[PDB]
Amino acid sequence: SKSLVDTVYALKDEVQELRQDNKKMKKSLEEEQRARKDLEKLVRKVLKNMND
Amino acid sequence: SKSLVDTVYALKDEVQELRQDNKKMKKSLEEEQRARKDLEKLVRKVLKNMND
Amino acid sequence: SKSLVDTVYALKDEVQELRQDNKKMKKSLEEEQRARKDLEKLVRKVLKNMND
Repeated sequence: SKSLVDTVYALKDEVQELRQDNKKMKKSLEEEQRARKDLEKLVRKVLKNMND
Repeated sequence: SKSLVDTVYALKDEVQELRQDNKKMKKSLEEEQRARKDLEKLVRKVLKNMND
Repeated sequence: SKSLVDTVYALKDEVQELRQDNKKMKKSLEEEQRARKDLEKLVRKVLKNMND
């Protein structure tokens, strides 16, 4: 059925673009962890400049 | 087909609520970046209070 | 229809594994907030060691 088949492939589309966004979300969540882990280093270097 | 058509629209539902969650996830990931970028400022102000 | 029915359940699969990933993404986004909120504490303790 034309319309029945349409909506499904319309959905395969929508779902594909969703995988896409996870991909990059997973990606920049992971950049954020790294950005802040580096911040702890800096902060820890500070603390071991006071009580040294 | 009743059940065949049901599951598809059942899926259109499920997929719509997924776009929704990306939306807000994208959203609070973005709030987190900002929250921590502000933290670097603070930390950097600290470092340029020691070696000034 | 065999193939028509296949792609739909093929899609129910794909969509289920997507909910899964949100679940854990929501999860580690939330771990990240906590990890950095703790960092502010540390940083704030620093600032209230200088101007005390």
